[PDB]
Amino acid sequence: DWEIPDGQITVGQRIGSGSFGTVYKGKWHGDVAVKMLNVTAPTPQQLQAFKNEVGVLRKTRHVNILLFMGYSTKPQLAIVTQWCEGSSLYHHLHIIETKFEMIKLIDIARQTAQGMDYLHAKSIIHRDLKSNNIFLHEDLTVKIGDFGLATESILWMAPEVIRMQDKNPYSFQSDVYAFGIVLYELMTGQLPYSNINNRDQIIFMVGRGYLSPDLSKVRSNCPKAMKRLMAECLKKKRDERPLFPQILASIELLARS
Amino acid sequence: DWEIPDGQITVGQRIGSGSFGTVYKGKWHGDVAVKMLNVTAPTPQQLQAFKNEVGVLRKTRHVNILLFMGYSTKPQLAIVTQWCEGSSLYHHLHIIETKFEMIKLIDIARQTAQGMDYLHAKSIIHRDLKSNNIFLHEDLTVKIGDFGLATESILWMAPEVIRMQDKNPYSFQSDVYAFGIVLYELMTGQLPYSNINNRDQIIFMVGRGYLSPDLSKVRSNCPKAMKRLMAECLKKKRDERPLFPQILASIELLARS
Ligand SMILES: OCCn1cc(-c2ccc3c(c2)CC/C3=N\O)c(-c2ccncc2)n1
Ligand SMILES: OCCn1cc(-c2ccc3c(c2)CC/C3=N\O)c(-c2ccncc2)n1
Ligand SMILES: [Cl-]
Repeated sequence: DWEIPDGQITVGQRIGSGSFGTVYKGKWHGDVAVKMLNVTAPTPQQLQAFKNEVGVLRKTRHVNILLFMGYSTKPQLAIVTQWCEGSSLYHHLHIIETKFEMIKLIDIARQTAQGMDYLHAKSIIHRDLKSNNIFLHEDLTVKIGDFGLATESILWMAPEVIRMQDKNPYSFQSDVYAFGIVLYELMTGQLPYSNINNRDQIIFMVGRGYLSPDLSKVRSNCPKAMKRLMAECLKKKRDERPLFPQILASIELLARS
Repeated sequence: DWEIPDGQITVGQRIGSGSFGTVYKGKWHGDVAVKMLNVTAPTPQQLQAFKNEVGVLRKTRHVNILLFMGYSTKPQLAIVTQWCEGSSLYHHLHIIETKFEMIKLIDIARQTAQGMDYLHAKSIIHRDLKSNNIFLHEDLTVKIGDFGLATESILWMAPEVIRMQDKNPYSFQSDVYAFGIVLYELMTGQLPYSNINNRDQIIFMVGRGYLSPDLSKVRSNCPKAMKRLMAECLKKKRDERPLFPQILASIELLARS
């Protein structure tokens, strides 16, 4: 059992926000990230969202999934994980403009695919894969986190997820789409749709297939096979998109170069 | 459930000989380490050993503990952990004589201690802590492995363990003593009793109180507080040995210098 008795966890600095709560740097047998819900009266919807996340996290054990360490129910609801020093991929690529070399980029892509595979093989769909939830531990190791919207943001959401025509538009291919946006971030160093200033228009056009990411913006030393892989993972039609084994095989084969 | 379904684990080249099994490099959602029972049919004592080890590992979720990924029963009894890219601490210190700076040595000491502290707070006694079950990984991160003898190699063995003339000869302090030997290795670059070439005699003389590690052999840049800490962790009477929270407090303090 993974309940952590109160009084053990030391909450320090507020780092930011997560899915269903607030992120703090903490102390519990060392540094730990803590996502905590600042709420005196935890509504039953909240409990559920919490129960589910914990439930999913217990089922994960892999270097590329942010290591779940336990949970707390008092004084508030909390999830505890390993601390990753470094920052999110979003932070590296778009805030402090870190310039990685291509080999490092592909490695980030491989690792990111490595963990997504694990997740799916364990019949888990993330539903919220983006460069913010990918944490770059010691600037070497990839850690996918935030399994709040998980089940067993606009730019990374596939067209079918935007339309919400189906009952449940999420699938393994929806995460694949998201991951392809990550490859786009990796290889362009940029955010898609940067020449559009209007969120609504983006949402509407992606949903209708009018809009798609401009792959001509990749670095000149991005392998052709990697642009191809991007475009497979980015296909507007769900069933035309690769699954992670194929994606992995692809990147690993691309790697020798 | 952590039972890996038959087939998925691919075993590669043999790495060395672990505890109650053999260790191979592997593949199962990325590189992994595999410890497998290199036998055909298991004696029912070999079998509950495996059970127990899996029972301890599935209670470990911490960055300084080698990450359990799963177990298999078919083909054979096997344990899957994360693969660590570096090597054993042992290997660095006494084979390739890696020249770490003090800061890094102290860091390794803290991490190792951080891990040992995690265990003991969950009532786990390792019983085989040596620099060979300390795997470095991206050379910054420490991973304590091999829970073959874990419950709830003589150079790291406390004198009361050597004698086997008590209740439970093993204790938190038996572990603390073994950790003291690791500090020694960090601070000397070498094993204790290196000028003695007979295993039986060392057993006899540590058991009797005739032999103890020579602390004059430490670095000149080794802080007095580490030497002093080492000598408390190495005290023959176990009730005079600090526990890990104190050990941590000591190291974090002298690390602020
Ligand atoms: O990206 C915005 C800033 N930021 C958010 C987090 C974060 C996000 C989600 C979750 C946790 C931490 C912990 C548990 C969790 N979800 O369950 C982190 C972080 C993650 C790992 N180590 C250090 C910091 N940084
Ligand atoms: O020290 C002897 C050489 N050596 C032994 C192991 C090892 C030892 C025990 C166990 C595992 C691997 C996996 C399962 C286990 N115990 O349950 C390793 C190793 C560990 C992690 N990554 C790479 C290599 N090197
Ligand atoms: Cl790690």
